[PDB]
Amino acid sequence: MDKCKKVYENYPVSKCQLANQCNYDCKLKKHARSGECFYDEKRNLQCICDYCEY
Repeated sequence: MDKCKKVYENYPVSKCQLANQCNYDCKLKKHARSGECFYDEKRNLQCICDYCEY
């Protein structure tokens, strides 16, 4: 379900504990439109940036 949603590579995932932090870093640093932390198929938390949805 790709191309809109990209993984923030090398993101320190402790920061997913901070409210809105992945969102914030995705917008300001990756110049994406939003971001949220999700678990991947290896059951690891990831910050995922979204360059389409706000």
